[PDB]
Amino acid sequence: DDIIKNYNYGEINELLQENTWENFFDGENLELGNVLLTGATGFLGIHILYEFIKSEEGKIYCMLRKGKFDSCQERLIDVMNDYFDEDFTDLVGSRIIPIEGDITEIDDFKQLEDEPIDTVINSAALVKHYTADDYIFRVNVDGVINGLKFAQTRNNIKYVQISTISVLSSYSLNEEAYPNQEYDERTLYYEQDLENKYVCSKFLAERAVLQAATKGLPVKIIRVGNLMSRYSDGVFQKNYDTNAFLNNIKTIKKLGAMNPAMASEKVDMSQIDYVAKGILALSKTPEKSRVFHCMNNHYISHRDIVDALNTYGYGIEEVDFEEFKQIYEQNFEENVEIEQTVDILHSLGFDWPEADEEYLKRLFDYLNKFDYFE
Repeated sequence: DDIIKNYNYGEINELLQENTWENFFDGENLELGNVLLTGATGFLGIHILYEFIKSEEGKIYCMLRKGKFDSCQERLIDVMNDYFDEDFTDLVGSRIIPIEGDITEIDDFKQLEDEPIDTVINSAALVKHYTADDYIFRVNVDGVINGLKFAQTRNNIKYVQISTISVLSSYSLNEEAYPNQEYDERTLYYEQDLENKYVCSKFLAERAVLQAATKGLPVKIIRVGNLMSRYSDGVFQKNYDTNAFLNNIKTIKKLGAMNPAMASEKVDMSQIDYVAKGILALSKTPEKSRVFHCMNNHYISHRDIVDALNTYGYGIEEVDFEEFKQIYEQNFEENVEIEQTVDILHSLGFDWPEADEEYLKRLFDYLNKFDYFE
């Protein structure tokens, strides 16, 4: 908190104060043009890629490492095949340009100097809530700084950072210095809890991005939440077992029950295909529209989730604090406001589908092909 607190946020906050409905409604929109996509092999990135191809006209440059594969072109085609039935190889080389590189190497952007990019969408990130080393800050902060530096070699390149609602992490740890504190799309710093490495890293990427805006860079920060399976067909991420949220669902299923604090917990189910649609729509908003809370606003409860699980016959029951506390041993967020983004998204013809029972069954059906609940 040396690097965090020893920082004058006055300029940043003055920008954030332009991020109002009046300034969206009266502002002049931006065009996507050609996109440079980082993170194109991840769960969110590969769906941004899909939506771009399905509903925008430009090219999209995908920075990735060849890895074990022969060419980075072949790696990308393997990932798209893994996620979509459509074959997309015909577009590779014309609309999808694969690019060998890693956002932690500033030199890996130099090859893009002569290409016509208008927009950088940075969805590459290391999301590991517990890590014992500092490589998370290479990917999440330094990879952002490297992209911002690429964007600043020009005057016509937007930078769109994919951030996390979790930067609004807690009540203030200094209510005295932050009275009447709001938690919305005009908030970045209010001495919240930043002890967690992942949250601290995304916080420092946002601060870097908004700092670049004070120097003239057109930027957007899109805070996403609980990234869940596609709405169209319930397909989840290829590494299905790293998700803590669904892991707790799997514990409650194996324990056979949950206390009513668990049943009452409300969550967003931001369906990954709709997160991608939303990222591409908010990228066209006027320049003073800089920060967005892009998450399904129709929260559901764990009562709703287990209700859908119980259609499989798991008989998960809601016990009491005592009853539950016995079956185990045998083995602020409401304050966070997202209404301004919901309004902007609505005006752009975007409405979050409800995480209803039929969608939860689509989601659980896919998980069950991996015997996730067996």
